Amino acid sequence: MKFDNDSEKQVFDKLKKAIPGIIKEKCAGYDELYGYKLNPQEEVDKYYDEKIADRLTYKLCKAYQFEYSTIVQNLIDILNWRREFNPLSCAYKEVHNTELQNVGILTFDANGDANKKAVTWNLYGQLVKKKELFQNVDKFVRYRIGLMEKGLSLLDFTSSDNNYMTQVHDYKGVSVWRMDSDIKNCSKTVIGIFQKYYPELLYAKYFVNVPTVFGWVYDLIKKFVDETTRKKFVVLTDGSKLGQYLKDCPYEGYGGKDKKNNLTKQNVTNVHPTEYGLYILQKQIIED
Ligand code: HEM
Repeated sequence: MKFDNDSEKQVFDKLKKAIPGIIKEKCAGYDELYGYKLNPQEEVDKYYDEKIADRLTYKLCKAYQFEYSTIVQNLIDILNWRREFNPLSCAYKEVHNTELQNVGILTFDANGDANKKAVTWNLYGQLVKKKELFQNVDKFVRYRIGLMEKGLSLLDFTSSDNNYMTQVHDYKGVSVWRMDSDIKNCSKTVIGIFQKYYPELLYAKYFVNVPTVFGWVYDLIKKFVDETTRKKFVVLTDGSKLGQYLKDCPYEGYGGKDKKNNLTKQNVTNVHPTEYGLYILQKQIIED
């Protein structure tokens, strides 16, 4: 991990040591981040990887430009949200509307390009049929955070080639007339969460099978994300070009190199929470 000048490595050194008190006085002792433990009760012999805890707080300094007092304030807002909301539970415990699970695909390519080995896919174009999934906003957002968290169970935060995620939206089928404020409302809601609570986890996001009559949509949505993640956005009118960016995505649809199996056959279904993730979840269900 690289510091531009000592003073940045000094806010890392300070933050790393402030974490116990921070977590304890203001987060209420919850220290599950992205399925890993970051709070050194000496079971911690067992479930505390230091280099993972350290890369994740690096990740949070980078996100907030090594401005100390901003880092801690958002580290609080993240950890509290992880308690009040339950992101781990959205992925591994809750039941989600069935037509929704079918449009969330999760794939991993052990030999893929850096930070394009873990990908999640939303087949949102399939859901212009069904604009009732969007009236109950909260249950959607719980579905999607569930896919977000399952994606990160596939990352290796210690690595340099697999500590970020890639995401594809397939909008094949959207009609430019059916763009009602229900959809606007789910988008903006999820977006706020990704922005406020999942920073420094996206590498690239591809939006494929999008006609050019949709420019006004793309312009309006983008005003809800920061320049940092906006620079990672790519819009593809022709979905078969996707293999030019994801080397091992399915040949069918996505022009990729895997001609054996399509996207459905590429899915991952064994999802299996992280070690600490499981602890947090089962210990939660004795104090009901
Ligand atoms: C009409 C059907 C659509 C639905 C249901 C939909 C749904 C969503 C949702 C739920 C999100 C936020 C998080 C995501 O799920 O990962 C999102 C984000 C976004 N959408 Fe769409 N969308 C639609 C159409 C479009 C179109 C036509 C465009 C034009 C390019 C577009 C561009 C974007 C962009 C740039 C974001 C921000 C993603 C990010 O910040 O991570 N969407 N959309």
